[PDB]
Amino acid sequence: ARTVVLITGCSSGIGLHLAVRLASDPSQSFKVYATLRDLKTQGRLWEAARALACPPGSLETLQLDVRDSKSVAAARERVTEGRVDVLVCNAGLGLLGPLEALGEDAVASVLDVNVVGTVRMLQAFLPDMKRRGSGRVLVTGSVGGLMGLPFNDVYCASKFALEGLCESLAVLLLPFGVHLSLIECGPVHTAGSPEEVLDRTDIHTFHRFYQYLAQSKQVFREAAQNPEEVAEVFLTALRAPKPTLRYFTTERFLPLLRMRLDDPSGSNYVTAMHREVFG
Amino acid sequence: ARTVVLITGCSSGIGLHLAVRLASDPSQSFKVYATLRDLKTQGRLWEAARALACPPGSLETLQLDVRDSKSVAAARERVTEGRVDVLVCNAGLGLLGPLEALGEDAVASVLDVNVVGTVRMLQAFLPDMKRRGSGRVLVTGSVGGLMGLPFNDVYCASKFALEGLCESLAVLLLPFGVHLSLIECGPVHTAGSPEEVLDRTDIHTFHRFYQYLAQSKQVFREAAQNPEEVAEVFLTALRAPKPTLRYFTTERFLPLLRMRLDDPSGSNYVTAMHREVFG
Ligand SMILES: C[C@]12CC[C@@H]3c4ccc(O)cc4CC[C@H]3[C@@H]1CC[C@@H]2O
Ligand SMILES: C[C@]12CC[C@@H]3c4ccc(O)cc4CC[C@H]3[C@@H]1CC[C@@H]2O
Repeated sequence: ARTVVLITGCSSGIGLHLAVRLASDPSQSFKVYATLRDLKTQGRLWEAARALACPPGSLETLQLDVRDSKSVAAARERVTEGRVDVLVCNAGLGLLGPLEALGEDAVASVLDVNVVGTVRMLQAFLPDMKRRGSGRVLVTGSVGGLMGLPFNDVYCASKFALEGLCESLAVLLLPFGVHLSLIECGPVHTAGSPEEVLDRTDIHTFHRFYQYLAQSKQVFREAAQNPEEVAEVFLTALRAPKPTLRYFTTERFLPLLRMRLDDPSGSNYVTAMHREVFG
Repeated sequence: ARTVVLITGCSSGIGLHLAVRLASDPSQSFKVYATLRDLKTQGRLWEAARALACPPGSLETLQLDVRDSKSVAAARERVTEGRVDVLVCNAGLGLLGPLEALGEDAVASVLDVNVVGTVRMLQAFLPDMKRRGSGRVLVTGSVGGLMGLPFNDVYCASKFALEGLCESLAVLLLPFGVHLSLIECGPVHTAGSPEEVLDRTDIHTFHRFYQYLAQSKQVFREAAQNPEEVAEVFLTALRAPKPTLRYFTTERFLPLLRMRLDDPSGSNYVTAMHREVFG
């Protein structure tokens, strides 16, 4: 059909739910280009697709390695309909642990994909949307991209980066009638070694790691959302006459987010979050 | 003397002012390791140093390429006093223009240095400060790291990244008695081609570029601060019994920063800043 969509990172989590959520819309108004990094993972996508009976030729597989400029280029050209009416920037990675234990090569990887990779999609897909004078860009945000979480230093870094990349472009894009919004997600219902962590860290840091790993499992269980609810914000947003900049899947997180805003110097939030995690 | 300091990026701007501001303190309590990327730029540093008569052996030159792990390693070892009582993470780069015109290789460069490079310093210097149970980390922040500025997409991205890297580490570091604060700077009094920009962009984007280049020159002239005032926040902060997370060199920027906090969805700030720059 019509709305030509190109989603990134669809081999699990939200991206996958998303493609199928759209591919199979009752109105049959979306064509979908679910992009996988590693093609030999199209399995799940297709299974779930077959389960909802998405009409044939409404979902398509494309491989796309965001850490590489040519792939982004190639992917762009396979969009036969010749436009990408809605672009959903979703590839993202994560990283847990005491900074000192994280390997350089890992940190590099996390920003290349999360940050740089996002920009590369934007580069290739912005122009024609400026050209045509219309289109929609959707970026998967997170609560970690609005406030720092102990032991997630680099993921948060990488999640704030997109917050800044997307708020700047907002201002400029305004008059072009090209839209960009971020979907502020939280825990969604989606699934290092102590020898190695401990090896590379001071035991007191390690005691706190453990302590934190213990606190998030709790938080997950009670705050975590049904993937089908997270994906529904996406469509709520790609259907607003004039969408906002941020869409928040949950509101649970607004209170800590507010008291972070009242005291810019930070000692309030740093303190509340500190005990909120430890004691 | 005593407080062993290691500043990064001291060949101009704030870092340079900083080293000399400290090297030459009347109390003679700081030893300084001004780090240059490119050593054949030690000139200015030394000139200004000679001008304030910093006592000999209170300032030292070290070369340090933040995009490289060994250099950081080597630099660490030349700190003969065997400790880095205060670490001032200051190397940073910038980037102006419509995203679509920015070359990949440039974007990579901006995050490797600003973000990754910061982390690499932290990696090497965090541990022993955790070990000793004391020390101070100072990071040069910016107003662009708290709100997006049109045409500065990637710099802002890269400046929010450190905001998130530093707020996360804050929480964890709390009990170790190791301190970390960011110096939220703005315009400080420190000094692409239209063929090429225009080549790679739609003329309407270009008209807006120009328009913006025109608005910031104005803003600079009236908001810009004497470098000696910016550097004085640094020492105000490395002397607080228990410092806060953020130190703001100016307050001019708080009003826009506040109305950004009241409406999380963003349409308020995006809008105000939009006209604030264009019309
Ligand atoms: C950021 C997440 C939501 C917020 C979570 C939170 C929220 C509050 C809190 O006190 C602790 C944590 C720990 C784990 C966090 C999560 C890990 C990933 C998820 O997106
Ligand atoms: C972010 C800076 C301070 C805030 C400035 C500003 C602040 C307000 C505004 O309406 C426009 C601009 C444009 C240039 C900006 C500056 C460029 C670098 C400087 O640090």
